[PDB]
Amino acid sequence: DDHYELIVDGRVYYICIVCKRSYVCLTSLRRHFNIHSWEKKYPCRYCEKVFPLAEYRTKHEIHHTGERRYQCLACGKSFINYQFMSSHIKSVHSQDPSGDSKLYRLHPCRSLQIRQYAYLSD
DNA sequence: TGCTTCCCGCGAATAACG
DNA sequence: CGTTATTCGCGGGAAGCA
Ligand SMILES: [Cl-]
Ligand SMILES: [Zn+2]
Ligand SMILES: [Zn+2]
Ligand SMILES: [Zn+2]
Repeated sequence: DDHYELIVDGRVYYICIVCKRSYVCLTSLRRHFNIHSWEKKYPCRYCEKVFPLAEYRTKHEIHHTGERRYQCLACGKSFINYQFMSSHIKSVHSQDPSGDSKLYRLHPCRSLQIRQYAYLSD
């Protein structure tokens, strides 16, 4: 295909034939390989930019709307992504949101049309 | 060296198939 | 049309960048 398989200790890795990156999941290799082949394009709906992964485009479009989905539950401040939220909580509140810490709320995305995870609304 | 974007295992949502 | 196949949102560490 666009990969070969490597097997060590009875565990299978899928290896990208172009850059030789390894993947535990074949769907991950397929997702990655678009970067090489560009057989699918994900163009921004607000500007001319085009991305090789759907999620890169989504994260990018959020910047166009200015929606702040990530909210610190200690002081209420909201942030556009996980990284700014995490940086805030570690720096201002001296706490780590990783694991399940319940230190932040991820609101559903309302400023554009993306797939909605049920767990975000209740 | 602090933003900024990328990366990939995981699995819920949904499209494609029957 | 219920069943499987596919897509891609999410965490949170890594890498890129000026
Ligand atoms: Cl908002
Ligand atoms: Zn590759
Ligand atoms: Zn854009
Ligand atoms: Zn806060």
